Amino acid sequence: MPHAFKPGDLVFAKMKGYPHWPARIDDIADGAVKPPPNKYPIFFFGTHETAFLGPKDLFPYDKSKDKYGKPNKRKGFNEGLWEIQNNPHASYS
Ligand SMILES: CC(C)N1CCC[C@@H](CO)C1
Repeated sequence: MPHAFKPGDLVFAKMKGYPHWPARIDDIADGAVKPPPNKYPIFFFGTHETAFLGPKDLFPYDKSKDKYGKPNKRKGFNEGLWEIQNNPHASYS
């Protein structure tokens, strides 16, 4: 059975106005800004942006890749598909 989200989990993350996007739950570095209550720091592959999202917008990658893991015209998306498949746990700083 599923557990709660934890750092390192791979997802497609949904934001208003954008396709379900390859992403990971990030850790929060010591001394870094913490997310709001009940939100997770989501790092978006390809764009390398961070937003804070709750579980309703987080789809586990294994379950969802057949639906959401196809190329998209949007900036950064296809780079992000490579990242989540090929090196999802690397530093992209
Ligand atoms: C869809 C995704 C790559 N972006 C676009 C909006 C900003 C970013 C994180 O704040 C999420």
